[PDB]
Amino acid sequence: GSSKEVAELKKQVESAELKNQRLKEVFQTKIQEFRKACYTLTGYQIDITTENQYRLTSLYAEHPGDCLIFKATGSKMQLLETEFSHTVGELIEVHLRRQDSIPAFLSSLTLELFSRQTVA
Amino acid sequence: SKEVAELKKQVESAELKNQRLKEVFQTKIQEFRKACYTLTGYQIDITTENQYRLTSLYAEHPGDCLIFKATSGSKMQLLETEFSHTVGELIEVHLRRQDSIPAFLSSLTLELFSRQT
Repeated sequence: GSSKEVAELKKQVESAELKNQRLKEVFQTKIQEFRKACYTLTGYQIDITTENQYRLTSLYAEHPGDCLIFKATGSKMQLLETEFSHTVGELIEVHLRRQDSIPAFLSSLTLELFSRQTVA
Repeated sequence: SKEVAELKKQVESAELKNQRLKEVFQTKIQEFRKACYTLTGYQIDITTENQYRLTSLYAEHPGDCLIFKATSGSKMQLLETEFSHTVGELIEVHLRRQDSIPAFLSSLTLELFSRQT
């Protein structure tokens, strides 16, 4: 049959599902806006990995795929090793380990990469 | 009659999900902002008229902040605050001469860190 009630319920379902999709979109948009502002201003694109780590990529990265990974231990972060991080052992020692400051470390790294970016 | 029951169930399930998603999206957005702060040393507030207020982890005085404005946005301009008026040299070196906000904010983070260090 062609129940009017059934047809209207289908429309209620469609509307409810669309509403949830809109909610997801607003969330994604908010995160992306924040990410874009952080990337533009600080020079780091901050992504969330499949394993709930944070993947940082520099605006001035030398090569495709160069990144740092940090994992929360949320107020505290620990660096995980990457191809790229093994190449910046000294910045890590000086700033991340010895000064005990992630911001000093990332700040120093941004300045070093920026310097490398303009070599010619 | 079965179908009526099923669709009703689907409506209720989607509404429940709506309420629960609102909750977890809200907390996640806050967690992301806080992570950016913990890592970069800047707390970013998104404000009206396409502006971003940034506060350093190493700010010396409550209220010290920087305000940036997007021309749309991609291109950012530093607006003036009482605090920006105290870092003229950093502005000159990294914004005027290098045109790099990331170099500016990175250098500022190291300067403020040195002031407590």
